[PDB]
Amino acid sequence: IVGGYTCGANTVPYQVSLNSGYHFCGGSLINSQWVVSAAHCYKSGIQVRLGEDNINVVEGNEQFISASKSIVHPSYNSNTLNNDIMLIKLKSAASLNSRVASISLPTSCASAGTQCLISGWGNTKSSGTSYPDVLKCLKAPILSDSSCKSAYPGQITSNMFCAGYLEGGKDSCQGDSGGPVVCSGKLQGIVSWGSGCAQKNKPGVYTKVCNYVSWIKQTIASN
Ligand SMILES: CCOC(=O)[C@H](CCCNC(=N)N)NC(=O)c1ccccc1
Ligand SMILES: N=C(N)NCCC[C@@H](NC(=O)c1ccccc1)C(=O)O
Ligand SMILES: NC(=[NH2+])NCCC[C@H](N)C(=O)O
Ligand SMILES: [Ca+2]
Ligand SMILES: [Cl-]
Ligand SMILES: [Cl-]
Ligand SMILES: [Cl-]
Repeated sequence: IVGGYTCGANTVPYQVSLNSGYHFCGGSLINSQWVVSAAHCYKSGIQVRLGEDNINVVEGNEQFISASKSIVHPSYNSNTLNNDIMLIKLKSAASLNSRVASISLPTSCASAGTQCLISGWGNTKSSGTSYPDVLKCLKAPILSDSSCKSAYPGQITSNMFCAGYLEGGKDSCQGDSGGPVVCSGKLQGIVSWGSGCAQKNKPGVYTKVCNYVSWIKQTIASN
């Protein structure tokens, strides 16, 4: 996250970390057993870390649970990043508390102009590399499908939306992928892609979760 702020410890209770010996992606807890992340975050033997603030220090609110299933969208395209969504089933159910909770799925697509909260342990620098210990937070509005397509001609599918600032200065970045975009109390986005971070006319591009609600519910029911 570039141009964000320190969330505060366990102030994003749905924010998880996907660890393969190290943090490489975010994810969103949507119920006791299931996480939504980005398809491009797929890898074998994922450990899910919940109740994290400082991802490099044990603070005592963590739950560490192995992924038993990692299910990439059937039409995920690694080149276009179309359908950049994955479901992870937890080997056991997370314990509900003030610090570890699910975020609700959308019932509708949110409107351009709606404010969203974007969170993660990704790069905080648009030039060079700095990884924060503690979770960073950004407030960023959904941008018009029109200004998104203007920024990324020939690249924005109906499964993608832009959020942020056409002037740049605030964005998601490398290591935020799979993390939540939460608008009007609902999970509307997954951190997917962008050209650089926080650059002018180059806002973050997010998986449009409202298109996947029926696939998510069917996957959960079957598995
Ligand atoms: C695991 C690393 O992936 C990520 O977190 C990022 C997220 C990008 C956010 N960028 C914004 N401008 N908001 N994804 C990639 O890397 C990417 C690749 C190639 C091209 C673009 C992104
Ligand atoms: N399908 C199940 N077997 N579930 C058991 C729930 C146990 C546990 N978890 C939550 O209720 C929870 C829900 C959302 C987010 C985090 C936890 C509890 O009893 O604490
Ligand atoms: N527009 C915002 N995102 N405001 C929140 C920034 C952080 C908050 N003002 C604080 O003192 O910790
Ligand atoms: Ca920790
Ligand atoms: Cl709708
Ligand atoms: Cl629009
Ligand atoms: Cl176009």
